[PDB]
Amino acid sequence: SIMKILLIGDSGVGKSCLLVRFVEDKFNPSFITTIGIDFKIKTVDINGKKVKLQIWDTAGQERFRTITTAYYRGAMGIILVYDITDERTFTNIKQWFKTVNEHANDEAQLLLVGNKSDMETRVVTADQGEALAKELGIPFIESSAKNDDNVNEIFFTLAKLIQEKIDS
Amino acid sequence: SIMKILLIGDSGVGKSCLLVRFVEDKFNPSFITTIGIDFKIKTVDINGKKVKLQIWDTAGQERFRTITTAYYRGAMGIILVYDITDERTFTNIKQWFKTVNEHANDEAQLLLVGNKSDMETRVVTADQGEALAKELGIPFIESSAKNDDNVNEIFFTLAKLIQEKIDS
Ligand SMILES: Nc1nc2c(ncn2[C@@H]2O[C@H](COP(=O)(O)OP(=O)(O)NP(=O)(O)O)[C@@H](O)[C@H]2O)c(=O)[nH]1
Ligand SMILES: Nc1nc2c(ncn2[C@@H]2O[C@H](COP(=O)(O)OP(=O)(O)NP(=O)(O)O)[C@@H](O)[C@H]2O)c(=O)[nH]1
Ligand SMILES: [Mg+2]
Ligand SMILES: [Mg+2]
Repeated sequence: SIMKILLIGDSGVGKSCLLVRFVEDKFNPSFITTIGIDFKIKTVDINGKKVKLQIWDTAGQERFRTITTAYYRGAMGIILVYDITDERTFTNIKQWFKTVNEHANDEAQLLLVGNKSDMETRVVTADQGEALAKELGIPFIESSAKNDDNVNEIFFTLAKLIQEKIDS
Repeated sequence: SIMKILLIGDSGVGKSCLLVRFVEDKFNPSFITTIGIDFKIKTVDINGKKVKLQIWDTAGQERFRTITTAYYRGAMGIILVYDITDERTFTNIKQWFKTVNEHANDEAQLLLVGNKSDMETRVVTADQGEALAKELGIPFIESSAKNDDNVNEIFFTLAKLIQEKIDS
């Protein structure tokens, strides 16, 4: 069938790069901010089952974040992304979390992603992210759209979680 | 949200220069006295919460101090500034304080600023300002619009205090 998935998080954390790296195996070194929202798709196989993922890449910019909250309701999966080199984007996850609860479904599967694990300039530790994840009650994973680490895992695991949910 | 902020204090203490240095990162070495009042704005980000600051730069000259007192009521933040190289401007803070209590709101957040910390001709010590601050019951900070020291801090901290007041 089809799974609607959203990527949310501060502007600059790498939502678009994780998406491009996953769907087109490329990486843009430049910063090309997302206006309002973007939409892509890819077919994944969940234990034999071929599932279509409709990925909604949202704008992190504050002004374009009203267009987004409207897409929350109806999403089967929501990926909250922060930048491990930017402490502010991590602290902001809590606010993103609240926004999600006010607009998402009940059965929506969340996932926290600490992106840019390839950077020596990291300021947010893996343990910090795991701790935030345990406190929010959602799964956690670190990634790097640049070196392509755990990028596919992000989407495959979220799909599997949603699918497991579909069986109940 | 909208935070209305006022800068008051004797003519010549540096109210306009702290404002210009904050909003346009410049510094006028010349003395261009303010006639009655002036008004500027800048968007500040208090903990991931972008707020608009409407800065009202008042005239220090005695003849205009009537056009100003009218703007007191309704201000959320009030910055009382004195010149550390001019003892008279510091002693006058007490009178400025009284004027504020007669015209400001109850929830108005005050802040005492000793400006021109870059001058070797200082005559008012930091301890003296701290003492006046403790006696008046308001926060204190020293700045230099010229060398750009604690200039942003003045406005960021006042906004944070007002916001903390808000989330209540
Ligand atoms: N080193 C490194 N840089 C990355 C990584 N992912 C993204 N970036 C860089 O970080 C910047 C922002 O990435 P981008 O994907 O555009 O961020 P966004 O979250 O989609 N921004 P917006 O919400 O404005 O649309 C870009 O210059 C990009 O190349 C990563 O894993 N490692
Ligand atoms: N050395 C030094 N001079 C400063 C500083 N701030 C302001 N000045 C100088 O003090 C003089 C008057 O500053 P100004 O900002 O106009 O003072 P004001 O409080 O706004 N005066 P008025 O109430 O009449 O409008 C100018 O010559 C200016 O360059 C500072 O931090 N350091
Ligand atoms: Mg983007
Ligand atoms: Mg002035």
